[PDB]
Amino acid sequence: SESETLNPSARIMTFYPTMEEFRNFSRYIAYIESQGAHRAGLAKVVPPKEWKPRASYDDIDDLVIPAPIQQLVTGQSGLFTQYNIQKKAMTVREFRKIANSDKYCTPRYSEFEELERKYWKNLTFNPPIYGADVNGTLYEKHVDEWNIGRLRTILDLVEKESGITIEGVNTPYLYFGMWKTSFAWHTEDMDLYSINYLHFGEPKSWYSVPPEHGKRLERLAKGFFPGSAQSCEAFLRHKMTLISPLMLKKYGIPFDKVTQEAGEFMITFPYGYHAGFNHGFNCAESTNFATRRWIEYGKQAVLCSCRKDMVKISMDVFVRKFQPERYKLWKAGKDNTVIDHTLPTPEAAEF
Ligand code: NI
Ligand code: NI
Ligand code: NI
Ligand SMILES: [Zn+2]
Repeated sequence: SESETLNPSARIMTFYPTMEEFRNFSRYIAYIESQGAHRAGLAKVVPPKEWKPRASYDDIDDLVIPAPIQQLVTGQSGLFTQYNIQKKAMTVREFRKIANSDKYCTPRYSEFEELERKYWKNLTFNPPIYGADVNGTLYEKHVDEWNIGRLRTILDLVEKESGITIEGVNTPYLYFGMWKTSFAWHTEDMDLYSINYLHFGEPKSWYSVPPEHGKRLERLAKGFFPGSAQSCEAFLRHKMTLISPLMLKKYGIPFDKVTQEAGEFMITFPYGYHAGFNHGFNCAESTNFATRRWIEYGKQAVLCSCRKDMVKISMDVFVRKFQPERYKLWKAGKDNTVIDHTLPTPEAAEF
């Protein structure tokens, strides 16, 4: 098929839009899907050199991180579970001082591959603190291109129709990283897209599994964490499960890796599992968004059943507006639509 022939290896693509292509966010997402980018589950977008979301970051030392998290990781042989210990609130200044202190700072290395090895060898030692899930934005108010606080996708129909805001989902979160802080394997809530911008600092490294092969990763995880799988139908949404690339290779789980540098965007795609770690002191901004293609994913998303993860978006408004011919069938539990993960979103048609 046409869609199966684009990005058949499902490798992470990188894009360098001109400023004109960059100005319309939804349109460029459809463009990159027209090139097959979504099949990897993760794409890099390098914005125009001339583009900046903020003039400088010297004025945020006193910004409050209300709920920094000490990440205690337990496990062996490439399989781990991360436990969160909430610490007292601290300022960015205080967090940076700890991040760069001898106790916590990035180790010496040459090739990225050496640091990656250090991460997987040491992630259960000297537990770091992640300044995670901070409500806010570092964008200056007048930036209209790729502004994470107002992307103007159809996800906006949630708030527009019901008034409902979901922090970190249709509002932005900031993430202040230090060396060895991690994000465990997950797809987004409701299997949405996400956008992730690295404002400043040391890199953030990513792993991704193609959406068309996500079930393979799920089978592995349920097998190796049989307890969790008994207790929750979607325990990866707890964002506690870490799995090394050597473990993925040993069991034939397809994946790709990429390192995100300061001033680059990463896009995750519906049902794209991703995980990664920070190289050192840094700050990223993230939120979710949608396209028309997402609607079927939202209908079919398998949600956390154990109440640990509470985020649930009502799909009824999307099905009525965009799938009127299937609405009554869907309400009756008889909509057997199957997702073809290779297809690009319909807005991509013009390309
Ligand atoms: Ni394949
Ligand atoms: Ni994510
Ligand atoms: Ni297979
Ligand atoms: Zn659960």
